[PDB]
Amino acid sequence: NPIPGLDELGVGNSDAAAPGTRVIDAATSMPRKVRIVQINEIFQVETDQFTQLLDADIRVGSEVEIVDRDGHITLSHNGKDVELLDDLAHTIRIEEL
Repeated sequence: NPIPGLDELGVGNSDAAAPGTRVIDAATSMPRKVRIVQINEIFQVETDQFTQLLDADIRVGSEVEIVDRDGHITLSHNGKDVELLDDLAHTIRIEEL
């Protein structure tokens, strides 16, 4: 790309570019601290053992955090951790606490 680039972008800030990060994009090498803000699911049919997470009386993992595990992804809540699945981990909209 020899030509230069445009510059009509406004508001950049650092990270946080949209209300939603899925309980997986927030998980980093270290167990930071995030939270889910929407566990909606317009999937024509997607549940599996995950139904347990929804039946755990929690939803949107409330305020907690995750810990990517090389392909796997676990969730850590204030006094409670769970092991979801990277498959559905990319559905609910979550963010940082």
